Amino acid sequence: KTTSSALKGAIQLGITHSVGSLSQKPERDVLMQDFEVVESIFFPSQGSSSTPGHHHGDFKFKTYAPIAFRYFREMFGIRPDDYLYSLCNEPLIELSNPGSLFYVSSDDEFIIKTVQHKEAEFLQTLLPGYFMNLNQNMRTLLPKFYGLYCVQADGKNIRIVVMNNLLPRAVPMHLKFDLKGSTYKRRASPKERSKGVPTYKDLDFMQDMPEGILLENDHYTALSRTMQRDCRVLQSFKIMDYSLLVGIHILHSMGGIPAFNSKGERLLVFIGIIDILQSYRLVTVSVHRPSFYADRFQKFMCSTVFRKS
Amino acid sequence: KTTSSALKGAIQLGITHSVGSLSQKPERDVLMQDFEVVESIFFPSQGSSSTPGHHHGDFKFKTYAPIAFRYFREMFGIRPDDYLYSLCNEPLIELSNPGSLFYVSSDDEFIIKTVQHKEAEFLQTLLPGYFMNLNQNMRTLLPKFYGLYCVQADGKNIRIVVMNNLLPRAVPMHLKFDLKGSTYKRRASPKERSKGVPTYKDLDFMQDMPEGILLENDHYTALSRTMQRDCRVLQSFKIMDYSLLVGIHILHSMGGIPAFNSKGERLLVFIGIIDILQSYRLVTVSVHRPSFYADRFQKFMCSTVFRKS
Repeated sequence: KTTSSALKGAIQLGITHSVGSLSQKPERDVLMQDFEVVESIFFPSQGSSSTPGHHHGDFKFKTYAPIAFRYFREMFGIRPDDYLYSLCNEPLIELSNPGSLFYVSSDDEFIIKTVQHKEAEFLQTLLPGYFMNLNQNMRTLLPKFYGLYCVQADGKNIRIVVMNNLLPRAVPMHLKFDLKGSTYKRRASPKERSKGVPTYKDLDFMQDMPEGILLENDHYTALSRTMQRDCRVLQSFKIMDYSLLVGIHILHSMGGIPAFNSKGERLLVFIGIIDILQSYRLVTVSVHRPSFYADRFQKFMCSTVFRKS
Repeated sequence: KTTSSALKGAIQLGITHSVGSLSQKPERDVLMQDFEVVESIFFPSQGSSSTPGHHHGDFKFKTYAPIAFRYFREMFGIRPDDYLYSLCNEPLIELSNPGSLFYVSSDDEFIIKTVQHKEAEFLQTLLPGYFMNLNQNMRTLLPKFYGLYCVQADGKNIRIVVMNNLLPRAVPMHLKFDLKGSTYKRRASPKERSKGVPTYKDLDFMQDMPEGILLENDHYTALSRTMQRDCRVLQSFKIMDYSLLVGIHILHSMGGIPAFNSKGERLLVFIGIIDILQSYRLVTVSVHRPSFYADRFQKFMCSTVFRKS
């Protein structure tokens, strides 16, 4: 009945039906064909035989690449009931991150961004490439996409993507940093510093934390190799301007990453590459630019931000 | 110096260089881009700096989707040195199977068929779909493709594919059957019956072996499920007229399949779907035909050819 909560409900309604029915059909493998599908389903306010009930205001629900996401979800270990529950059965909490409404699952596991038709279309083209990545680099840092959907509310189209909340309220985040390996204007806006645990940027990290984050020689090795891979993918996709988001938690489930500190403390660190849906279509930056971006990015992360012994 | 052995040597020469150099570069994951690549390398008779020596007669060697095959090979567990050895370092033995020269590795592990430009191009389009299959149905029955290459000898183009010899001399094949789930002219040609262990066809199996091959209830289950998958893929590819090739060995490494016999004997059975590169381009059979083919094929195999208890 609120302007936006109007939508929260289509979302909750829609995903419940969509995935609802999928779980009844039997599981098969995913074919190429599957990435290019869009299934649609009409929710009338009076309700139908399939799509019954309401009080939110007449909508159509579009689901993209259902089987692919089913499969991605599995690969990510997100059992359907948990998906459905966390998302459909527990009030969606809105958020104001600086057009583009963001949301969280009541349980903080799932961020839900809206996206512009461009990004959405783009991501649809990422799918197969994404599949090849998941099945080769099981520890990939990329976003975890659990679903892509669209809501037709009266006139226009709201496109949402559903994904992982890299740092959920559950573990208390002592530090948050957001990195690109560039420097310009790469400082926390005064507004942002006037916040609890703020998200700092590259220069901030470089003054505030010159010792950099130290790393057990094994762990280092891994991370390094994974980013080198993720960066290769990202690049191949003519993608840039994405950041390594890093969550440092000091200790003054244990599935983060063990690092020692600038001083001598123990820390459990959480990271993920984020903001990945911005690509330039060849079919204005130079050909070699993304490689440049990923090189710089990778080299930065593994030579400053993270180091060994 | 023979008309064909002329080629055996380009093949042996070529693969040695191609894959030779690949093993020196470091291994990375495979991107979509990788399926659509063709690397070429010129072998002059006098020899170059790269491509030295000869006595076979001036050729160009084309390698398709190098990284993809490297990766497929790995997935199939075919260590490069073994690949190179079995194929490049041990005389290629020709064969006359009923245009289209076939070959075997001296060690019987690798069949090497020539193929028409069509099939070759077609297969290049199968690649990504094939990748998705390997990474989801690890026990797939399909051909195992280890490589696709072309030789330019004087005027024209010889395209070879390199793949697995489903039944290598190593295990003695007491029976060979070749099945489609159709019936017409699906009898062994008199010529073929006048052979050692002949390859019989559908009707042959149905008279000669009405009890059908019996199967430990677990094993049955698997096979069944795998074919149901393979058939789904095959179909999605608008592919038909492929046969389940089945090798029965009675016992009057043990990595075949355990089955009991028409009477009461123990057998170790070897199978594979074969002849897969024949597809009809939509971009004259009906849309629904391949589904029909795969349905019939699957149902046949699992209701006659193979059964439980």
